[PDB]
Amino acid sequence: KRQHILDSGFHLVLRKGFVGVGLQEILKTSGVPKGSFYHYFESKEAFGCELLKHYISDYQIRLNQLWTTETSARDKLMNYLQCWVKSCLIVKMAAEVADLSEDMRLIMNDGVKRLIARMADLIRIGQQEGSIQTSVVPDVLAQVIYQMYLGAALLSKLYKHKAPLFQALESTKMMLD
Amino acid sequence: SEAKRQHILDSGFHLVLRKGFVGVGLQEILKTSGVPKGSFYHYFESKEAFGCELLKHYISDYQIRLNQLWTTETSARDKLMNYLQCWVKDESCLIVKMAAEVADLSEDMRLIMNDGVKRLIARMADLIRIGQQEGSIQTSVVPDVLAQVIYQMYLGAALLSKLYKHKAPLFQALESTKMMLD
Repeated sequence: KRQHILDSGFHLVLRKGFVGVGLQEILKTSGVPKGSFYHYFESKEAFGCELLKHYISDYQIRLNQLWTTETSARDKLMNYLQCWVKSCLIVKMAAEVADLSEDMRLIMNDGVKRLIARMADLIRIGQQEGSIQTSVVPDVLAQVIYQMYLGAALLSKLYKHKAPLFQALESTKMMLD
Repeated sequence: SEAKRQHILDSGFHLVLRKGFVGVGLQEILKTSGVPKGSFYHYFESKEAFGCELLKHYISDYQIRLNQLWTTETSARDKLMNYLQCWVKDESCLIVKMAAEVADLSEDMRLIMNDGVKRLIARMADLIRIGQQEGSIQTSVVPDVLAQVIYQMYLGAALLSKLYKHKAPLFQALESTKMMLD
């Protein structure tokens, strides 16, 4: 199976990144023999493209689970942000950008922008309902929140604990007011 | 001698912005610097000693560069917008790189880096508080929170800027840091 190659591949890029890992290593961790890679996939690069589309699609599914719900924009947003506390991928991919192909880098870039855009739509609905009581423009707040969390996550990784991200949830409560 | 030592560190430093630390061998490091191995080993006993000295030298120069930027006779606020504006001109890659490969970093190097970053947030903190004392920073948000917020948002903006390959996100962080100080 082809999903078992993708899945085994996904767990390796989580640990090792995309560039640094060769086509050899992906074959052993999945068990599957070496001739069989090119049955399922045209190349390392078409494989990468397919992981990321799958990562992106699965991400939009989690999002919909999380935000097609009976609660208020603010709660949806806090729900989502809380899930960061329990993407080290954006870091690894940002850490390797020079070596990413354009096609892959553009996928990720489009993904992130759809993400920020949807956070903003939810800030707007929020401000509309009256659950988010700040006046700052959605497209701006979305970005501040998102950038804050990527930075908190970088420092959590580095520090080997989550105090940055716990501060980031506290600070969000203040900004939504 | 001391200038040679510095050359080697500066060679190494460039290498590490491009390729990280754990990824590289001494060979690339020797090739980059132009120094024979026997020589390099007079200065540093191992790839690891050298990594520790590289980060220390980085932090040491960073704080000297902060001492300059911030001992003029301007506002706390303007001092802080200055620094940040410098962030935006093109450091943040080093934290992104090293965060990326944190699983393979020696504890020694991780501790040195961690403490550097903790000190920087605390200098920003000191400066936000000085600015609130004088009335140049009108926000009431406590300094220790605001310095984290600001520093976290800039790292995440630096990360997206690499992903997008232009600095739109860092430009917005700049414009946003002004709302937050008022």
